[PDB]
Amino acid sequence: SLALHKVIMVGSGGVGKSALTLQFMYDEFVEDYEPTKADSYRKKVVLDGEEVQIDILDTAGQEDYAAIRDNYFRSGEGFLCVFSITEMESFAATADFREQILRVKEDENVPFLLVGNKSDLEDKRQVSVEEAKNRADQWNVNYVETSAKTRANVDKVFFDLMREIRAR
Ligand SMILES: Nc1nc2c(ncn2[C@@H]2O[C@H](COP(=O)(O)OP(=O)(O)O)[C@@H](O)[C@H]2O)c(=O)[nH]1
Ligand SMILES: [Mg+2]
Repeated sequence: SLALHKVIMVGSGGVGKSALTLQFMYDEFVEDYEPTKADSYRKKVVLDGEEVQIDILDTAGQEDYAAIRDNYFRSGEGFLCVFSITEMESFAATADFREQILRVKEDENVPFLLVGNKSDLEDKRQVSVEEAKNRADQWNVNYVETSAKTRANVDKVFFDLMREIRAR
């Protein structure tokens, strides 16, 4: 039987959670994907020679019922905490999600990657690579910049996260 890995996408609105999920899943950039939809996706992928299945839960703010949210988080094995390099407030918001995840999983070593998305909009960058890295260092997690549009580092973030999961 193939090993199953559960990944959870978290972050504020419009940072690219759905766009990253769909690029990785179906290899296509889907613009204006319905913002209030939360859904799960699964498929087989090859990680370092081994065939495994990845399950991705794409969350949305609309679903704010505590019991439901906490259940989704407790079921996740790794998290991609996404923000938009073009929105300073989304970067600041990452602290909020980090707090909720730590509250529910009580594990400061839980597989977690800080993801700065929309790297293709460099000319609108409001968050420098320096400040993002400093924060990542403080939480002892790695930082990766992606673009759901050009697909830069998209496979890398999911793959790197699965590797951390594989080691815990
Ligand atoms: N240029 C650019 N736009 C992006 C990127 N990722 C998402 N977007 C756009 O940002 C908007 C919000 O994306 P969405 O995936 O719905 O964000 P979510 O609310 O986090 O699920 C959509 O209009 C996307 O087409 C990216 O990497 N580059
Ligand atoms: Mg979405």
